[PDB]
Amino acid sequence: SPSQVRQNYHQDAEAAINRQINLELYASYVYLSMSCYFDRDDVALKNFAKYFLHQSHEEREHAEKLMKLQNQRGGRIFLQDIKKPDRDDWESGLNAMECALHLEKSVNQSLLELHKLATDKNDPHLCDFIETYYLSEQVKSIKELGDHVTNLRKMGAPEAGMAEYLFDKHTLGH
Amino acid sequence: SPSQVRQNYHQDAEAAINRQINLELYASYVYLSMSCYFDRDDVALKNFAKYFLHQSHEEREHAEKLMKLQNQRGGRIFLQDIKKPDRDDWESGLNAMECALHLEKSVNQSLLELHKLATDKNDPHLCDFIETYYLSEQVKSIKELGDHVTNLRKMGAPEAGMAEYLFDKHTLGH
Amino acid sequence: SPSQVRQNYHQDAEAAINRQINLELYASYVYLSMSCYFDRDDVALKNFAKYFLHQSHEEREHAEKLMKLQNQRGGRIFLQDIKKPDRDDWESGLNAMECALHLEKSVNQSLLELHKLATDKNDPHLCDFIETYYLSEQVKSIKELGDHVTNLRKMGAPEAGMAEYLFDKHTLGH
Amino acid sequence: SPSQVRQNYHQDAEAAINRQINLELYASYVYLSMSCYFDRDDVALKNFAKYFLHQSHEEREHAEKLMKLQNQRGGRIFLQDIKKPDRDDWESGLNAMECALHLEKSVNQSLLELHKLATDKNDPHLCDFIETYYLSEQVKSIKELGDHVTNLRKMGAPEAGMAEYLFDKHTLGH
Amino acid sequence: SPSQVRQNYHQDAEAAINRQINLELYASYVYLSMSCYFDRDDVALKNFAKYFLHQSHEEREHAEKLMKLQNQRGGRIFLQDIKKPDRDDWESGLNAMECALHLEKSVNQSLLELHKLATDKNDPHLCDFIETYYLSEQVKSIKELGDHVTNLRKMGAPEAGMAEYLFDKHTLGH
Amino acid sequence: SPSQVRQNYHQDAEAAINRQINLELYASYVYLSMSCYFDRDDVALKNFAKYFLHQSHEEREHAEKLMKLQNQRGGRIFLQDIKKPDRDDWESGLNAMECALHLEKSVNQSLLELHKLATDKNDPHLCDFIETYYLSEQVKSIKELGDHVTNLRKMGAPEAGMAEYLFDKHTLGH
Ligand SMILES: [Fe+3]
Ligand SMILES: [Fe+3]
Ligand SMILES: [Fe+3]
Ligand SMILES: [K+]
Ligand SMILES: [K+]
Ligand SMILES: [K+]
Ligand SMILES: [K+]
Ligand SMILES: [K+]
Ligand SMILES: [K+]
Ligand SMILES: [Mg+2]
Ligand SMILES: [Mg+2]
Ligand SMILES: [Mg+2]
Ligand SMILES: [Mg+2]
Ligand SMILES: [Mg+2]
Ligand SMILES: [Mg+2]
Ligand SMILES: [Mg+2]
Ligand SMILES: [Mg+2]
Ligand SMILES: [Mg+2]
Repeated sequence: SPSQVRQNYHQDAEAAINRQINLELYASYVYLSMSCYFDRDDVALKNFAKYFLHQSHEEREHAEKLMKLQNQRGGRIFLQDIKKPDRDDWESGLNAMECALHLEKSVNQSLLELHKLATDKNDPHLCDFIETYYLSEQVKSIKELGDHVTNLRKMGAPEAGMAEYLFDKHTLGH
Repeated sequence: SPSQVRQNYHQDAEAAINRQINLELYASYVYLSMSCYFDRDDVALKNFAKYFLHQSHEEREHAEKLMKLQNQRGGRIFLQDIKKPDRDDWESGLNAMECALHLEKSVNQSLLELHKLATDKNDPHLCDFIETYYLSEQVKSIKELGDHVTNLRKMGAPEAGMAEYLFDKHTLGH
Repeated sequence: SPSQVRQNYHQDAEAAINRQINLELYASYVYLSMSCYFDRDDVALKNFAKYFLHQSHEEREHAEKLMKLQNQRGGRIFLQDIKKPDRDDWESGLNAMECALHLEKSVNQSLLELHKLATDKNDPHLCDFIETYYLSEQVKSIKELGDHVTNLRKMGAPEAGMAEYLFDKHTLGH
Repeated sequence: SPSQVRQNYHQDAEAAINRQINLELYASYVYLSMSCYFDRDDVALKNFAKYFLHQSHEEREHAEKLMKLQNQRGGRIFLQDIKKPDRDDWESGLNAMECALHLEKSVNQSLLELHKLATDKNDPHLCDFIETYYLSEQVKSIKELGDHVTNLRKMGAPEAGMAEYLFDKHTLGH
Repeated sequence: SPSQVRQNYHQDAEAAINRQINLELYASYVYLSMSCYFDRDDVALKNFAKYFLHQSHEEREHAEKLMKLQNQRGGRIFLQDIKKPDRDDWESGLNAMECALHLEKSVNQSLLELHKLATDKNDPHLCDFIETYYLSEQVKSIKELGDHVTNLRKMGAPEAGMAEYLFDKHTLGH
Repeated sequence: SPSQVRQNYHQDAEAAINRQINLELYASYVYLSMSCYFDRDDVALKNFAKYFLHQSHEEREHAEKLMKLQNQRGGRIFLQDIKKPDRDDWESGLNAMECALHLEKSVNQSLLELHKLATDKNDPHLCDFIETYYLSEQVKSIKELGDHVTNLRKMGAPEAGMAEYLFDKHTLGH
């Protein structure tokens, strides 16, 4: 008994969209963990915390947009557990940026697999949705994170004590 | 003797674009018929008539955009008869919404076949045009019509006399 | 079983109004064909295309006003096929203007026959509607088209290459 | 090795705050599931979906405020899995409101246990935080949900088809 | 040793992007040559010169956007010589427009080959970038140039002395 | 067959102006290469990239002003290949600034030779043009680049990791 709006929407695509929803929610949760780490009194990097809180909210928005797509196409959303992040302690601004880069590249790889599936199922609307709202955003975010990692490494983080402080002020405070 | 601007524009794509122009014009004409049905003194649902008149004008705009694409790519527009709609009497707001949903899904299926043809002919500009201006609009319209059908059915239309009146006021009057 | 609003509205007038609706829709379609002809890369007269697109939209508005009259008087709208225009290629700005003049005079003749019928059936409201909204507009349009034809002919169109270019800039660009 | 800011902050309170963070995140996730249910084409109650999306965002904000408290007091945030909601299909607006009322009363009971623990540990700052930011908000939300449930039941939901439609327009659309 | 941001970016695509950068820079240089030709005291067509200077700056912007893409994806930009244009003397406004049309169609063919390569390498981000920022712009520019060529030819350029003067005033001066 | 506007404009000066046009275009291309180097994810100095992009655009403007002079005096512009820059990798902000200083001093030496030629040919208009639009600008740019080199060296660039980061923020970010 398919939805009255469903058209050219393969069941495999519906399942993959549900998986991507869970992945975006997990990414939001990871970014939230990082943000709270930098709010610690013994870390105390306010702009790192703000940066990762903003990333967390953006990932949640991505998840919600995918749910809207799922309903728009007549798919049915099936939520799963949002697993806790791998770490409680992210150990430095540089390490958190590197972990964020790894996470964003994993999310991008998932979106590329999703696009490959949509191409295989001849779903141009789903392909276009992924390209328009996800792929370019992912490439921009990956480039920005790589830039941050490069600058933190060059400045001497985490060993150079002033590196993360000044990067927090100059790059993330503006 | 091809057009001086023609490049990577297959004759099959040109023909399919002409067919799609006729289909959009036909859809506009169907929506016009519906709008006039709800303007009848014995139907008298002003916001249904306004909704379908707006849909008719939008379909005409879609047709004109396709003609602009045809000229932009060096194709030649060949117009055909615009067939009269299948019905003169659309019998209820719920029935007209259901017929509109059927029509929009048929138009979407035609656009998906058109996109498949453009992909087969390796015409990325035509593919991108269809995705950007037609596919997402079609999915949005299909979802909106499905929502209207669901609400009208739940409210008890057409048997429940106040259903279409109140839906006209609350959903289509805002 | 006549409409509850029907009064002094002869069946012959209702049928003639339906025929006039089809004629106005056909005129709109002819003007659309002309507009698209002047959008061709090998014709490329933007203001001719704009002029005829505006005429097409005006004719559609005339058709819709007639449908509103049909419902207002308790008549029932019966749509027919909108026949494709006689030509795909309109061959020049002067030729398109001459064809438009011929079309507008045919539409005017139909409206005059309609007014004669309304007078014969003693339908003063229908007579007044035709006079107020259609007859003066038709005479103005016929005079404007005749003026355009005269100017294009005097300038040397279509043989004089700059004639249609300069007429497009000066008369239709302002 | 306690935090340099830690003062009068019992380990039991820290653990209970972590549990409350997980509960608020779970509540946000439940509300998100409800919001997406009402976005379905076969449910199509836009203002119910908006109401529950707003509730989801508010619960996330509550979770984040608790994390800020945890860091402010020198506690350490330990995140856990966010369990998926008990249902995918919430079956009606009335049922979703009743489930939301049950959820909010469970969250309130958890906050009351948390306040009892803070009183037992003589932590007036934590007590005041719970009272100021959580208890009154919970009582207001519980009262609002009870009001919605009462009105939906009186209107005849879900059996009365127009009940949830009109409640969506009048109570949740303003 | 790939870039830390590189993902799903084939070496062939990187090389093709470098080639496209050189092609856009070359196109900018050709347009600059044309602009300077129309600034000559013995040609003296100011709006032709302005048109081609604007085209030159636009092509440079296209090149810079491609370089930004190359860095964003982790590719490495390798610049090559920018070859001088084929002509110093462009001989007339009509001839320059025809040469510009030929150049733009060659650039479009290169972008279509680039899109084919990206499709073959399953690089949806690169495909979408080409479609979004290059393909539609190319089709629009080709259509505009074809229109200019048609109008100049019809007006009698270059033999008709007033043709290019009046086209410079009316089409390129507005 | 000299130009109708040509007066007191030696052929040697015309040739030297053509050479200077090529040199300015080459300088613009070198600055573009530098700008793109600092946009790399593994360099990631945004304000260095902005500084050199601005320099590239300024050099292009200088080239265009020279072409305007060439036409104004009745000379004929003859474009040549724009050679690729000597390096793809500029290795550091300090090294790029030093290379830019070397380039600007070479351009200044060329302009001084050009002024010497114009003085020898008794061309006061060309002399005044070089003095007014080129010589003072060159001295200002050379002084600014020398200042940047001095500051980067004193700060410890490139060995001191924070040197180029902070110089990018403080000197080039304001
Ligand atoms: Fe500083
Ligand atoms: Fe009501
Ligand atoms: Fe004129
Ligand atoms: K730590
Ligand atoms: K009926
Ligand atoms: K023709
Ligand atoms: K249900
Ligand atoms: K010449
Ligand atoms: K390097
Ligand atoms: Mg995301
Ligand atoms: Mg696309
Ligand atoms: Mg349409
Ligand atoms: Mg008319
Ligand atoms: Mg709460
Ligand atoms: Mg108190
Ligand atoms: Mg270009
Ligand atoms: Mg210079
Ligand atoms: Mg002087």
